[PDB]
Amino acid sequence: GNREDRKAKVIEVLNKARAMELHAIHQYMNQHYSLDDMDYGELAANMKLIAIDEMRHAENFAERIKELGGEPTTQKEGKVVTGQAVPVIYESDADQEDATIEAYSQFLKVCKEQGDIVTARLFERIIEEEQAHLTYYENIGSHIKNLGDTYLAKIAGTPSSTGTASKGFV
Amino acid sequence: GNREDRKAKVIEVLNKARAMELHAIHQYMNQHYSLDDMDYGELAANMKLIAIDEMRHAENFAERIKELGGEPTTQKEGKVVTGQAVPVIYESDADQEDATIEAYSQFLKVCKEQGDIVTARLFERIIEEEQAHLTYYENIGSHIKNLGDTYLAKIAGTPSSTGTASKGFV
Amino acid sequence: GNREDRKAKVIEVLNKARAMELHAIHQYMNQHYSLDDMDYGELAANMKLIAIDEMRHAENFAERIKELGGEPTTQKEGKVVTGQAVPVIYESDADQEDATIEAYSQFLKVCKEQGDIVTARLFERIIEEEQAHLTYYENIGSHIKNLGDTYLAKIAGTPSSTGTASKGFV
Amino acid sequence: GNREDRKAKVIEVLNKARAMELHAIHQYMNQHYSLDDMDYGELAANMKLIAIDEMRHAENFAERIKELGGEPTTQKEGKVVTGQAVPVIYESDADQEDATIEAYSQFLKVCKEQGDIVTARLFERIIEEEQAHLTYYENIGSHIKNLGDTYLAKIAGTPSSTGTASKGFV
Amino acid sequence: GNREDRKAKVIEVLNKARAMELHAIHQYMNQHYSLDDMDYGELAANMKLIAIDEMRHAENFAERIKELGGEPTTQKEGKVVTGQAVPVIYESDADQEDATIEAYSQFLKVCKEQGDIVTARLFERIIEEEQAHLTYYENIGSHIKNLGDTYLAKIAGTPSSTGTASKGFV
Amino acid sequence: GNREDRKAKVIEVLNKARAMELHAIHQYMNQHYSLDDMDYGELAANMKLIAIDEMRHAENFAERIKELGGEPTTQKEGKVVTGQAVPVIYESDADQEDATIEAYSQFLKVCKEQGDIVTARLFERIIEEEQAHLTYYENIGSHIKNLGDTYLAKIAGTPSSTGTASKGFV
Ligand code: FEC
Ligand code: FEC
Ligand code: FEC
Ligand SMILES: [Fe+3]
Ligand SMILES: [Fe+3]
Ligand SMILES: [Fe+3]
Ligand SMILES: [Fe+3]
Ligand SMILES: [Fe+3]
Ligand SMILES: [Fe+3]
Repeated sequence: GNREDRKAKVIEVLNKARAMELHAIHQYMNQHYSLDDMDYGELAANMKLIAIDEMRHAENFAERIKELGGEPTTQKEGKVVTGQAVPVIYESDADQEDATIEAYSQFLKVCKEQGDIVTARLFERIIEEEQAHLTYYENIGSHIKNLGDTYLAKIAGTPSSTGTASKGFV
Repeated sequence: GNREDRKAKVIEVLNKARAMELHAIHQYMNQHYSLDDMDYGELAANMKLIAIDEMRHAENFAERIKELGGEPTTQKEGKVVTGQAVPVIYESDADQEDATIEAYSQFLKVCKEQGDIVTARLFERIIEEEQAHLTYYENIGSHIKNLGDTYLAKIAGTPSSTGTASKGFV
Repeated sequence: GNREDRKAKVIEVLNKARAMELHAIHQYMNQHYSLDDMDYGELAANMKLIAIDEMRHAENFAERIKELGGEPTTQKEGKVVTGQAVPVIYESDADQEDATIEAYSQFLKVCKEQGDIVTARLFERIIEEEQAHLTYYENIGSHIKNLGDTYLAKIAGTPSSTGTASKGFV
Repeated sequence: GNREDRKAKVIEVLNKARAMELHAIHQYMNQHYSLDDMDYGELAANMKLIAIDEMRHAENFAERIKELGGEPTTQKEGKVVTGQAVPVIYESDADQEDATIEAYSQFLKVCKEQGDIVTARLFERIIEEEQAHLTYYENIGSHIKNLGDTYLAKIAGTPSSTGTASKGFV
Repeated sequence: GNREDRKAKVIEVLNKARAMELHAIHQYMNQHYSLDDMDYGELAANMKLIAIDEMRHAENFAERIKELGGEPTTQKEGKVVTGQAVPVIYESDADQEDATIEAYSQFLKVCKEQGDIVTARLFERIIEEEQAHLTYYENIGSHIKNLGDTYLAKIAGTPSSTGTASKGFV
Repeated sequence: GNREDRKAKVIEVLNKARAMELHAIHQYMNQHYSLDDMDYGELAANMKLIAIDEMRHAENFAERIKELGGEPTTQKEGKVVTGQAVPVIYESDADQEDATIEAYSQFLKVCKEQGDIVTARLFERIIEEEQAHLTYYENIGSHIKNLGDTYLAKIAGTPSSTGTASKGFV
């Protein structure tokens, strides 16, 4: 394809990935609100920190799309599942991070095929972070399934802070 | 009304307010990508910083909804408009902050009528921030209208940094 | 109503609120002695710390009553229940904080109707603290119900210190 | 008496003393509110600091009672006198601290007779503090009676702070 | 009412409140010149410091009026009374702070009825400061009435400094 | 004239000057509110700092009048002009500072003629500050008239802080 076709194909998968990140942000923050509500502080905090990673992803995809002359999507991909119990949160999140790694690997190939090394490197870096999220999710789901209440007793009442408050406008 | 009644009614205006915040996060960040693309750094920076204020809003609303036994919504209210020109960006955002304020004040009244001092207090606080945001967009909107390209020449190539990067999981 | 009228009516709800705080100080400290006796240190510590918040409440109420020309009551409202078991302690206290909040909100309305913005403000502030207290007791109540003895095993033998001792006269 | 009878007799006088302390706390704080209201800062502050000493007493008696297998009273002993003038505050407080020392000395003897050295040492220590309160009260009542207005002119407008605010829950 | 309507009505009570603050600045400073002339330093100092609080009030009101599209008034409400004797100074100022509070509370109600949460919040804040001022003047008024010249003898020749001088242009 | 006549003539021009300063304070603060509203921060800030200089003047005149046995006026001299545009603010302020220097020089002569060296030195010092204000005003009015929008583009969005907040009573 010519210069314009190669950017358009790339912009396509970038918006595809962006949509997945927009879903993850809403999905992982939804669970954080429950975890926090359940007073599982350490779980609540790390869930929020992973959501903020996905925020950075959505932000990085957007910027790349702009460099390519495209418009970054505002629609999330899929529906958000609410009211999940602690066990189901980690099983579903693990499944999602695995699916996302899978999808992103396929987008990375499209980038290579359109001869776009900068976008490909973006996907490589963000895939490595996705892997770290997947490991985390798998570990927690394991301790929950294999140890139940004894494990959660240690999480009960733990601190949920994610640090100093977000530098905002006001 | 009864207990469950009062709570339900307040959860409802909180979810409306929250849906409004979800929209503003996406609307504002879309403009930030544009402003960052045009290389108006300081404009891009402040836009992003107000979006992060709106994210905190959404969060505070979701936390109060959880306290009332409700489910925090995940759907934004309204459509995000893309491709806006710089002057339209500040004319639309002023209108939105003003509409939001008008709305929140209506929600606030419902909280007083439903006997919920804690939620009304949250609305009062967030409305003053919204006022800080409205003042900001009117001012910029104002400089662009009176000074046009002379003002922009001053913003062109300014730093776009919002400070240290996102404290996340990785 | 007239001046003396408005003041009298507000002094009245303040003395009711204050009597409610006197009860809670005694009720909560009684449970603290129990919790400290069973050697659930962290539970005993936080219980005592909330009682001290209730003491500050009583104080603030008495100071406002004095400002209005009234006499701060010295009688608690209701009877202190002793011998409660750990789960009853957190089920009863949640109910009390919730009832208190319901009450204070009623008192607040009287202050607005009597044109007393300063007293209404004091009620607003103390109601948010009461909400912090209600959230606390529901959480603990929640951990005990879901996790039972596994949770307690984690609290057994923890420090009971509330920090430095009482700054006093001697 | 046997082991149980000796603890019960001790618990009796301990609850007796506790009831006196619960009265003193309400009585001395009542006067503090007046002193503060009268803008006699140094008098107001020291009255509050002595009330907090009595709080510690009520707390120490309670803990000892628990160690003995008893239930710490929640009822104060006697009625609280309100609206006393500056002179009458110090004359009555002196009389009360003297009566309390007298009573406590008699409880101490009961402790010795029940062969309870730990409770006896508690009373000895708390009696020494009561003496310090009595001296203070006597001194102020003396300066008031012997010097009146000139003495109080120096107290007018003095600071009433008792230090940094009480470590609480919120 | 409509937009322009709600704003106009609030601008009106703000300009009344502001005119009241302009009066108090002049009234209070006039007394400060007197008190400074009689060499009651501490009295002169605090009077000036409350006037500066009233200046901040006028400022905050003018800033909110500007936010509503209005013009901040420049005329004080009422006449400044000169030559007052020390006791009249504190009897009149107590009455004024009390009248002001009564007024502001009325203005506040108008803001609620006009749906203006930000202006009502400003009134709420300034009314608590006015209460701090009212408490001050009653206390001093009180010391002068109970203690007369003995109190003044204590103030005579005290420092009149309000701290570092006015950060200005030169 | 005799001792009393010389103080009275001096007090006359001192109240005359004081009245001018009371006008300047209201006039310069009025413009500050507009400049701030226009988001011309550096202009807004310096206008406020010059108003505070005029406050010090009004304060110094008052104190001198008191030393002379007089009563310091509470009436401003003239009417305040509102709603001026940026250009007209600086042209009028320049004219006012020039007129004030002119008037004050004439009052200074009256002081010399009444043989009052202390009041004369006051006028000399305050005249030197007036000169600094006049220079400032002239410079800004020059840049506005000669360079317009390009100059103001640099002022747009600048900080308006005048430093740490005014040491007040509360
Ligand atoms: C809460 C919450 C939501 C709502 C989720 C929900 O469903 O409730 C929420 C929603 C979003 C959404 C959409 C986006 C995506 C924007 C877009 O691309 O359209 C989105 C995007 C971002 N957020 Fe976000 N958020 N958010 C925080 C909280 C929330 N945020 C906190 C706190 C921080 C503070 C981070 C820090 O200071 O380090 C924070 C930071 C960011 C950054 C900045 C990252 C960086 O510069 O490195 C970006 C970009
Ligand atoms: C105010 C007020 C009242 C109500 C009196 C009234 O009649 O208005 C008031 C009432 C009580 C009453 C009952 C008790 C007795 C509890 C019981 O044994 O049932 C009672 C008991 C305690 N108070 Fe209390 N209070 N109180 C403070 C203020 C007030 N307090 C402030 C402030 C501090 C802060 C002290 C500090 O941080 O150093 C503080 C601390 C304590 C401690 C902690 C001592 C320690 O650990 O060394 C105990 C125990
Ligand atoms: C705002 C505002 C107004 C209302 C104007 C308007 O028209 O809106 C306003 C009005 C007045 C008026 C009359 C006077 C004259 C009093 C008289 O002589 O009757 C008047 C007088 C004074 N002000 Fe004033 N003000 N004002 C501030 C703000 C405002 N002030 C801020 C802020 C500071 C803080 C200064 C600092 O901390 O360094 C401050 C300080 C002073 C000092 C203290 C100077 C010194 O001790 O060196 C004097 C005297
Ligand atoms: Fe991820
Ligand atoms: Fe906003
Ligand atoms: Fe509470
Ligand atoms: Fe004592
Ligand atoms: Fe005041
Ligand atoms: Fe000047």
